[PDB]
Amino acid sequence: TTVSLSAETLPDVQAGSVVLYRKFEVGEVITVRPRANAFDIDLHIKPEYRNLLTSNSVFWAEGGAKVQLNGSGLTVQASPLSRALKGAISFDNLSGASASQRKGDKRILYASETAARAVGGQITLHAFDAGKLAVGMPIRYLGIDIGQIQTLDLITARNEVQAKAVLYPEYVQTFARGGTRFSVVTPQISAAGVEHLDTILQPYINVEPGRGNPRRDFELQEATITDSRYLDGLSIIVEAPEAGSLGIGTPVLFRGLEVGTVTGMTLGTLSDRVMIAMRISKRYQHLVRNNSVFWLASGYSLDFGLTGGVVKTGTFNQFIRGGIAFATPPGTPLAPKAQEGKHFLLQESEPKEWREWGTALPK
Amino acid sequence: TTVSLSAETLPDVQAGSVVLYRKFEVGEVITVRPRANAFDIDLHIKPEYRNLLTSNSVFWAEGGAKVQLNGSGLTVQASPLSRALKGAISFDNLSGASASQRKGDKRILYASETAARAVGGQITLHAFDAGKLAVGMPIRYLGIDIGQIQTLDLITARNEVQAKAVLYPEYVQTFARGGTRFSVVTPQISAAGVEHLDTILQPYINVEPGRGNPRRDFELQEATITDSRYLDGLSIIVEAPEAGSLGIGTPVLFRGLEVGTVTGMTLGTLSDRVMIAMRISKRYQHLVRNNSVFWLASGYSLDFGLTGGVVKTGTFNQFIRGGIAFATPPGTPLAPKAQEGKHFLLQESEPKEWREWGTALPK
Repeated sequence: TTVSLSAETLPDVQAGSVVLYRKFEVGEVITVRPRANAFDIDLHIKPEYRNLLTSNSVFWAEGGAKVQLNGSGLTVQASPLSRALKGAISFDNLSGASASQRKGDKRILYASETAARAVGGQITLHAFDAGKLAVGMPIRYLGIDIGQIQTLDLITARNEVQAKAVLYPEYVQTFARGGTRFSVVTPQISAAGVEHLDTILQPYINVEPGRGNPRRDFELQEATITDSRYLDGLSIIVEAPEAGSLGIGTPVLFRGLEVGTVTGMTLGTLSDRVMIAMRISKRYQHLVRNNSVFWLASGYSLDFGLTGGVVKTGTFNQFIRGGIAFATPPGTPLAPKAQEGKHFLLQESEPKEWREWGTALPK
Repeated sequence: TTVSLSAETLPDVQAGSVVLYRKFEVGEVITVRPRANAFDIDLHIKPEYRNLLTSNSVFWAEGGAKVQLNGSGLTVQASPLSRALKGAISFDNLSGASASQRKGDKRILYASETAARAVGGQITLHAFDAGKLAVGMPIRYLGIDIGQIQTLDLITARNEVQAKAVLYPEYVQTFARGGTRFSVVTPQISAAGVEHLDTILQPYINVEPGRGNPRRDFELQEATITDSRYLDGLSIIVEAPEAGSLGIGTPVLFRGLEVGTVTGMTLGTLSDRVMIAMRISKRYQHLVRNNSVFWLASGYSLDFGLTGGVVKTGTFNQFIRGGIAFATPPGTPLAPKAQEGKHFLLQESEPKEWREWGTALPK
């Protein structure tokens, strides 16, 4: 016996199994020494490698012939029978696993490789409905996998679901800094068209980063659409009497070109006006001014003629998601740029002069 | 022979098979001693572990090479040939299985692990149509698996299907308390858009908890939509001359913001008015008052113009699901909050002044 182990549950571990290292075989498991409360596992490694063995090492266990799918994959490694018959143990060093050996007496055998990387990077979410969440669900940023949900805990004292997820140690300091918005993505089949196609197969969690204190306690927000494409933009609040056909994902239009989208919809402080939160992209941030009137351009408007009736149908997005359109009135002194927070007043009718304005906006 | 067993049916059990413990091998099956009415099974376990063996232990049997799907899984454990050739027996302790040994002479070998957890947590449902139910169908609360249907019994004396399901021993006391609404979920493809996408693959049973006496005899209600998202809300009843385009899932609108949904539709006590049951969310509970007139806002309404016609088309939800909208008339003494049960009278026309009301509702 060269290095011992401890664990609470031993589903896979079988005596006589082979010790792996980077999916390569060195060492041997010899003894499962049982206890009533917490079982003990003993390992043999060679006398040269135990000098190479570091106190910053973690041991993770896996067992059985695993065919992994992982999209379009089936391959099984060059494997001995000792994994095929008995539950194996692999190991590797990492940087900051010294704290797991400072606490307790001996090392712990993690149930898989995922729980072996769950030191320091483990965060906790709070969701009202775990109908979209799943164990093994990846947390993605810009479509790059930076984390994974590993468990789901239901609480009936406070009726909500605590999902504890992990982050990889490169991104544990960059993310989880407070003001971080975790949001699931999901397919939508409704009056609003769908943009997410892969989420029918495998849903993930989009994330917005933030800056501040390392909180590591988060709330899962609703399924948001604006956050993924239109980011780090100029946030504009517009007040309206009605909602109308507006919604999350409704485009903001300038001469028919989509310059931004609506982030969210909320009642006002006093319940007389709804506020519609939108973001304009950085390339189009300079377009809005302090004198930039909005108007609701939602759905089809056509004029009847008595002698003869001229009609036109664009089949545009504002039928499905009724957009807000704007233009700047002409002024030879130009009003300054819009601030990070500014309240606009929506006009109910489209002002007729908007074709003939022609306000020069440079850069 | 150290511990004996009894069972009625013996599909999997083969003499010579290995005894498992937390998917780890200790002990050995030795003898299948047959009888005409109820067969007897005999087990060998080691003299140290039989002292460790507790009267609160259950034995469950499983047999054969099971490649399980479980979503995206196929993994087969590190297994001996003794399971691969012969039907094995595993065991574990639990808290309250002493009652199974109080009754009868000896322990019973359950047919699988699921029936071994079916002590005390076994409830009974009564459904009119088992077209949606299935054996092995999970019962979920907030998307957390808290139970499983294990059998289906047709009765032709009373034409209905008794489905007997189990609950895990943590949630047997928190749930099954009377006033508990079990409802299946199912995909819908109709005039109303679908919100449930996973139910095409695997349907489950949503459940609302209640408080009272431990009934453990329940009625399976119809497929409800309002219950999952809008819960613990202010229940409001509105009376209308006709149904119209109303239905379960119809949104309640305040300045076009969805504040709540319709729970169900029911004929009145006297058949002159239908009552439309709605719930308002807790965050929006304070919006309604004792003077809050409703109106039916369903489908597309447009005005014709003779010289020229102005038209607008939202393609909003209320064409698909015709919503009820409200606003509060101005009063310098404010009427109190709506009670847990209060009957409103629906107005057929949209009252024109509603934009110019501007009633200040605090908090």
